[PDB]
Amino acid sequence: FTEIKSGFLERRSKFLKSYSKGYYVLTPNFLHEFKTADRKKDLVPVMSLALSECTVTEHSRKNSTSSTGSDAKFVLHAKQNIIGHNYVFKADSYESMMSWFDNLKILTST
Amino acid sequence: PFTEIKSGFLERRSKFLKSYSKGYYVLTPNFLHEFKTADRKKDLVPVMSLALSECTVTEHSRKNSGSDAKFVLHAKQRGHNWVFKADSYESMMSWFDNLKILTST
Amino acid sequence: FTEIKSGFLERRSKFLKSYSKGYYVLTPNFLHEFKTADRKKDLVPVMSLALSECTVTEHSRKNSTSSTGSDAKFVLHAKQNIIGHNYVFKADSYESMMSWFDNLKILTST
Amino acid sequence: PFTEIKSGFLERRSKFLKSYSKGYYVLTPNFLHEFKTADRKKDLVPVMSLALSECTVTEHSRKNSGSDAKFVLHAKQRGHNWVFKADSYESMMSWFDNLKILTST
Repeated sequence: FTEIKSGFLERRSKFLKSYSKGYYVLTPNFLHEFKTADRKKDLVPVMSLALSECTVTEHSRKNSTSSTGSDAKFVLHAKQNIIGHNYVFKADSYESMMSWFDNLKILTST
Repeated sequence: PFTEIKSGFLERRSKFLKSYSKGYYVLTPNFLHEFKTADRKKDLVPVMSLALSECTVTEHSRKNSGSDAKFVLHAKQRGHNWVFKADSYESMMSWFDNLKILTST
Repeated sequence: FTEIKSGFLERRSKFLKSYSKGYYVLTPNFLHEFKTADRKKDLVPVMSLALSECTVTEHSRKNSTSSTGSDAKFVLHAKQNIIGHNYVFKADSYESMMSWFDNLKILTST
Repeated sequence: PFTEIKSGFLERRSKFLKSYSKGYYVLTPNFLHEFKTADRKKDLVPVMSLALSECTVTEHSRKNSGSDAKFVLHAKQRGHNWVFKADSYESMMSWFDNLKILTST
């Protein structure tokens, strides 16, 4: 819109060992977080992460094991000071995770 | 924001504070972003991101013939009207026209 | 994609007094014509009309009368030399026509 | 094409004719367009419009340390590989990177 990908992801809290869910939109420039999927009424990102200073490092394998989504996670790494502290995201499936990861890898590659 | 369509300094008016503040604006197909500085390598988090899908540009200054370099950006969710001021009528018209074609829907 | 509008339009031949149908995509910059609606395999416009040198002039009223689509036409005018010779387009309905026209009017306005 | 992301002169190689030809390229979110000239007011019909949705940028020159300012644009519908040459490695890398982020899907 122009968007590369959009959908729900859960993001892990380092300290709280829990996840929070948001609706994410990946553009050529940013990973934006929104509270909802209503693109007509929910238009202010709660957060926008600039891809220029991120990298995606690891991701689950289809066979990765242990509770939910053990095969559906990826790590987004910061290269500049949101502090490089890593964000762990969890998608709904391996296939969905790989779609996010494959796009992020090219957008953040060198 | 390297799918940038246009960028440059603009002043934006605050209604309540009765003052202008200059920011560095970047227009993409999705947003008009405000950043504090023009350093696209170190200043990466927008101060503000205005979704183009619910903005329209309505009026602008008539050229002199006081600043004639202003335009209004209107919001729907709702009745909001930001006033911007560019360096010249010419620069204002570039912003206005570029915003217009990204906000026709 | 980024697109403002897309859909089927019929375009009139001045000399032949007949219409030909295409799939059109309106962007902030162009009115593109494609042979089909398959955005995955049909990717070369047969024609791209630059909006910078077009204007939309008249359009049908909901009550415009006489054979098909008498309430669904609009005229796209050229301001520079595709020669200003006018193109007449016909949409599927008044409502659809107005969507095309309203967008074109702002994109080509002064 | 005023939602232009990038524009500039590039040389494109013809495989059959064994020659380069310089054109003025305009990158939008949808296409890489070739125009004969840089006159955006009088030269309005693209010579060629390459749909980004089915292109990828694959390889590029390594910096010198012969031109080191080339990159390959690959097509799917299918196996097509256009070679482009920019004025410098630096200019080539700007094209390459801007194309890359519009062609990740």
